[PDB]
Amino acid sequence: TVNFERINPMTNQTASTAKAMTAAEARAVADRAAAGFAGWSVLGPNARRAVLMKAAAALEARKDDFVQAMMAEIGATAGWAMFNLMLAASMIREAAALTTQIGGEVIPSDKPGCLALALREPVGVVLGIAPWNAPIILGVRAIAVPLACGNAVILKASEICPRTHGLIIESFAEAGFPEGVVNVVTNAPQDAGEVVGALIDHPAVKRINFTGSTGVGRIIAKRAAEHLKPCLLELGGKAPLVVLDDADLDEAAKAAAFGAFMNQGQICMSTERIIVVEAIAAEFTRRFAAKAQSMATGDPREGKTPLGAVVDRKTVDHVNTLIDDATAKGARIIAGGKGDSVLMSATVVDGVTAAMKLYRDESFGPIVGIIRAKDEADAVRLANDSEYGLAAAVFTRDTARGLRVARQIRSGICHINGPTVHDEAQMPFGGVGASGYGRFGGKAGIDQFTELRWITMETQPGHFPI
Amino acid sequence: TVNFERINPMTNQTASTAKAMTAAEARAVADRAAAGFAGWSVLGPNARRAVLMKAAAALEARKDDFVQAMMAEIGATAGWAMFNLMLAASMIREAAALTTQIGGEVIPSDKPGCLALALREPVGVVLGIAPWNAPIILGVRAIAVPLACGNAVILKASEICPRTHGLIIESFAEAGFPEGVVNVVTNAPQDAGEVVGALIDHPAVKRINFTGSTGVGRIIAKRAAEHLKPCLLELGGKAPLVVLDDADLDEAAKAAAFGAFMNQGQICMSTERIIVVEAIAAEFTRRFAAKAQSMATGDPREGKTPLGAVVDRKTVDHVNTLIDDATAKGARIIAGGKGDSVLMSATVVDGVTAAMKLYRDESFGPIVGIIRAKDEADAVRLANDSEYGLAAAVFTRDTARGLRVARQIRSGICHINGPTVHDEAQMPFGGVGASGYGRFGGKAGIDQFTELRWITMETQPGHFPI
Repeated sequence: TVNFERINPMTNQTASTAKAMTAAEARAVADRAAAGFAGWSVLGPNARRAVLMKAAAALEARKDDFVQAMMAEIGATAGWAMFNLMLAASMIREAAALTTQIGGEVIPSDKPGCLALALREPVGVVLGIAPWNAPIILGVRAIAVPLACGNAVILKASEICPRTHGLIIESFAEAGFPEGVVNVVTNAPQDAGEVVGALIDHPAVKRINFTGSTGVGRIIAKRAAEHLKPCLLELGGKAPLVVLDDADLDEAAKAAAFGAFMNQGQICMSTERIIVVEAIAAEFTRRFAAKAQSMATGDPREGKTPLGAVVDRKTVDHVNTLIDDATAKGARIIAGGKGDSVLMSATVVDGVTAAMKLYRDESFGPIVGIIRAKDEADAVRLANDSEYGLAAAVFTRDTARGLRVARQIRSGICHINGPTVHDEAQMPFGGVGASGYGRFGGKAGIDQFTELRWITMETQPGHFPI
Repeated sequence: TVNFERINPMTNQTASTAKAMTAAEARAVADRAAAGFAGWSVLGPNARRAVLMKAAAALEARKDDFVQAMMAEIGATAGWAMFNLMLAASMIREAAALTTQIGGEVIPSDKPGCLALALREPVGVVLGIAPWNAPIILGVRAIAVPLACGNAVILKASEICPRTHGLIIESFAEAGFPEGVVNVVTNAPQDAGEVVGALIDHPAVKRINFTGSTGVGRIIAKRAAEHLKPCLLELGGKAPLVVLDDADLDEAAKAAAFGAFMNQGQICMSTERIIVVEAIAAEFTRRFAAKAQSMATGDPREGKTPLGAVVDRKTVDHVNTLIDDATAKGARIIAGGKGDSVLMSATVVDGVTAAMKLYRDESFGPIVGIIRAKDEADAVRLANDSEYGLAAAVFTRDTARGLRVARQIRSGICHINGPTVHDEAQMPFGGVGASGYGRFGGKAGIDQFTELRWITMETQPGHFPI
């Protein structure tokens, strides 16, 4: 009996503990999922919908356990935890709504009398690896539509929030899924490679969805290639927000502040780079600096400030390194600055250049860089000067120009006059380049967790050339 | 100036020669494709359709060069070459028909006034690696829908039929595509790893489609994972045809003979395993043996027989080994037999068991093994006793039972009362397991060669929580 612990970042005392599973124990979880698949996969759409609706209600019934777990494990505000619970429950109800919408197509054939079908069928066991930053939302995203598609699931819980992720599986356990359909795997950080490797290698595991860093994503894709397993990879992001000469500067500053500092900038689509054309750069910067200065940081347990704590000291040191590298290379701090605790200030760095680590590196903290563009063509080039391509935004009162710019930006997501932080269960969500491939949400999500099969039936005798 | 050659399997003289490109020359082809992409990607659907229709007519205009090239390079009959030409031209016209059908979706949003789009956009350069067995069909499949989707393409030609594949690109060159939109890469077999590796690593190459062996597919998938590139992998298989107790035995024997021996069994979906329930095994075997015995092999240049030559001596030695092995372990030879030349007989081995090499092996030659099943449940287990899962077929007069069996067979394709050999451009085509993932054809094919983007436009001011 071996456990690992998660230390509370606000108190430095144990927040929670969980089983440090071995590769053998993780394989036995996949064997239980493999055995539960057959029964669950043949259940009708209304019966499947009814179980998923019970899971959403059971998730909402564990509200007190979820708020305590998120606040203790990741240093979240009670508001961020309630937002997580609310939206996670809505995503389960969207997955329940989709069961009668997962079907197929009838395609006309040139073979006389041939009835030809393209059917979307359940695959088997889906492995869902979820991160800690929006833990209920992303733990639920890793398994909801996979379950609605008739698959058994393994939620590979984050070592940063094992209780928050464990509570998702305990909520689903009250809904009445058959035995072995919903499962959890927990592991110590040092065993991640061997435990995740053993699950990817397991013959019953047919689809892998992973949300996390590009570096770990590439390791997962290489391990999956060894057994020809398809992956849905939601990786890093360095979201740019472009401000053109006719942008509503008040609206751009409000959208940029919300996108840069929501959840202390710990979101895959947080605003990392603000690219402003020279014509309005001084005015935008003044408005944005004043807005970032008005957003206070405070103890998340008090619930009185827009910003709470970052996940741990590693983020504090990484953000401080990015600030020191930037200012040593000529950049200027125009809001916030370096911090000595997890209660970090909303920081704005002006004069960010290609020589600085902050221009390219994913900060995952409450820091944003302002980059100067000469004109629209230069702003597009700067927005595209990144290996990443998850979310992006463009601000302009000429929305037709916003569409021309969005078409040139290389990203999976682009919001015209909206913040970079935005997601809805019915929308396809994913990246290009180093941000990965595949999409969660809507019809694209269904395609990721079903097997498309060409099934035909003859109604006449065949006419063979030989 | 370095060339490789292809030797004619019927005469043992040079059939053709082609440039043995280096990794540097292959990268320069990808640079030309990258530069041609922008212009081609913004062309309207009717203008793109008109160019593709000219490509189909230019393909048909080079008929004499295609028939000579296929017969000389792979030992094909003029019939197999004309069939390849006819169907490849039809697939280009299907790709031309799809240009007005590649669009997007408008999805309702919970954000007031937000117009939300899910757009399928051109990706960039598509690398399409095509094999030699149905060289015009597969060479065209590797690029036709990728071109309709507004991408530039690189056809990575087979070293077994470099002139047949080179003629596809010369036909497309007559259609009026912009410069750098259609390209070819040729390489000596020993340079495949370095040339294909250099193209997969190239930043402009955004999608890879590969048709070939499982072993090479796994190498391609790992190389693609290093740069997070999505792949479409069609990796062949060991197609089972199941004959149940109420099957129309005459129809099953005709479909099995056509599927086992078309193109001398050198098709990814050729019938490799016939699984017969004991109730009708003796009668099916008699009918099938009589049918296989009536299918003669002859010199493909004479054009008087249903079977021509196998691609080379390697196949002859491999099929002879499968016969020696099976008959030494108690199998029965009921049609054909061993050969001393590329003109191989249509061979049928009965009483095949898991102790014989013919039970799991991909033969890619004119040989099929008959496996005895106790009943329907045993036949399903035997059909699924393979790492492969591309095509399969089930014969039964009870088509509802055919559907129940097809649902249990693990494959990307299943034909009820049809042969295992069947493809149509509008149908999704691909495998599961060791047969790969992704699908060519229909709407699934379009999704493989487009980038799905979530684009939104606000029509009201935002309401931000911070």
